[PDB]
Amino acid sequence: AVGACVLCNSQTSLRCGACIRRPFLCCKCCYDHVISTSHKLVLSVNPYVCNAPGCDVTDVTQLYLGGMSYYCKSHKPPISFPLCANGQVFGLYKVTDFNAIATCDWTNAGDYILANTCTERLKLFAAETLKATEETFKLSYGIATVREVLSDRELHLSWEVGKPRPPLNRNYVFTGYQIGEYTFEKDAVVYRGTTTYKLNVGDYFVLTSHTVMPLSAPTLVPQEHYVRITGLYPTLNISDEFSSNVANYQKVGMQKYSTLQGPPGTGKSHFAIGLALYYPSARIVYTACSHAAVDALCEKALKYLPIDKCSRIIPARARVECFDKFKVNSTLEQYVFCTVNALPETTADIVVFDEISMATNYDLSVVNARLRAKHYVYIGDPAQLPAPRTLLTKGTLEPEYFNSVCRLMKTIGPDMFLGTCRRCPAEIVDTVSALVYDNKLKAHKDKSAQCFKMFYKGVITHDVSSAINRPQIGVVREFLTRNPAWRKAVFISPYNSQNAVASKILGLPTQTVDSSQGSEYDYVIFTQTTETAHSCNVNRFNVAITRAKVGILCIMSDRDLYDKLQFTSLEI
Ligand SMILES: CS(=O)(=O)NCCc1ccccc1
Ligand SMILES: [Zn+2]
Ligand SMILES: [Zn+2]
Ligand SMILES: [Zn+2]
Repeated sequence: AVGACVLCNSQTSLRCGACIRRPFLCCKCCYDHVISTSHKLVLSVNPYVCNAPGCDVTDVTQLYLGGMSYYCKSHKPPISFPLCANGQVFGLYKVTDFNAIATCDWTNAGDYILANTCTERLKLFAAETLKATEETFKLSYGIATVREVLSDRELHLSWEVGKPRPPLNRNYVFTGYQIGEYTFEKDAVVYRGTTTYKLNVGDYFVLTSHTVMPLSAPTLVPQEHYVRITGLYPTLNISDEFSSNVANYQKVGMQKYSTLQGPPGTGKSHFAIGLALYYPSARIVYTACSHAAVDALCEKALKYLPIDKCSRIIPARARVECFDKFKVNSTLEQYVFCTVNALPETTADIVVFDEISMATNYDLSVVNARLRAKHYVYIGDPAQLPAPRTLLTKGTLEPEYFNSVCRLMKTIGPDMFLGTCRRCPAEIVDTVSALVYDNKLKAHKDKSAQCFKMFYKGVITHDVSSAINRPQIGVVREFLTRNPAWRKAVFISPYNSQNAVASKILGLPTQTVDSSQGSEYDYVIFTQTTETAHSCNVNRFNVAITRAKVGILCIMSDRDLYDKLQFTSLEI
């Protein structure tokens, strides 16, 4: 019951028993909380409650110190002191934003805005509260019990009456019951056991409810600027491949942390792995939130870094398959490739955090907690997709509120900008350069003359809330017969249910915009499906069209984004 004040540090006995995290609040700060919020339960060694038998007054504003104990106005002795007076709550050693964070339900963008404009101590209170709220919300969904098993990859589900049914995307990972984790895709649902098992009738699935550990470390260790490359030892024999990155590699060494904004295809992986070659004796930990992101950095390491000095860290509760050409779970290899969730307690000369738009402030804190490093490098792009906010239903989360790194990148700019797209036909580079990159992104490739747009609103049907547009798929089917080179195309849409239908009708491989991020394909076919804020999100749109190396066909619903595409228009 003795801790530091989660605003001003001042030690106290006082936590808030109304906050769902139970933060330590100093007397001066615990007052400003309880007199401005529905939050009236103060905890100490024992709860500030009325000690009078049978009395249920718990509100600190209605309570007095009666010698040693606490009483309401109905029970206090003559010589009694109000617990709340003179801007303070009585305690040992004797904030608007804190109040908003403490009380918000996290369904409003403004909640996320505040949690990124506040002080650093509040960003950690914010991130813990939010994750706690996210996890305790999970308990409010209905159970899914197997009616009938059709095949090895399809089944029929019976749902609990009285409680809502959650959306069946890959995002929402269920646990079967302890028969391992399972995901679904929509009267025929596709079932994918992360662990293989001849699915039983009667068996049930419930959502992975994980306990929110406290945070300790800041999102961002305080900045240090050095006059000289600190704690790292450079070569004077650096492969010409990486000669472009050398001045930025020296910036990495002359600062505590650094931020790299690389638009799609500008050589982020190449910069990350090139940093190892420039500082060849430096121990580097390569981390990102997703397995795919860490598996990209592993592929790029395989090509340039000695395979004997590389480990892929795999958590024993292994969900999806990942990189297999490194030594698995050797914490002490010079090069360690690990998702945030799975990072060991260790130290490093450099930490590289990739796909930083996908990072939460919680993730930015856990990294600073598990890795003590001389230098932190934050790589990604705030013009790309953030981590989904399952509670956020009102307002759009701007890039400058994704996390502390994106906030820095969007205010003071990034330390380093990769300014040349080497992946995309110039039509795509010119479009996204203007849309999200303030015309700073340059094309290396020529116009492909294989980038097409078609304005076709079609007809929008919903599988619950996931959108489908059969006519936009039909137009794609017509196009494919006349453009057989596109038969190898990846189909991409903002909606699982659209992808589900496009899979059956077109037979192309299928990807949501959000799962496409980090990947590249020669040809892409994008159907926008709807004109919602989801499908018109400039960040989603940027990722969608920058997956293509050669060609893209965009069937558009939105005039604005359609007109902005510097592509050749088609007809029909
Ligand atoms: C109240 S809490 O449990 O959410 N933790 C407050 C966040 C914080 C932790 C340690 C140091 C600085 C800030
Ligand atoms: Zn509170
Ligand atoms: Zn305080
Ligand atoms: Zn009482």
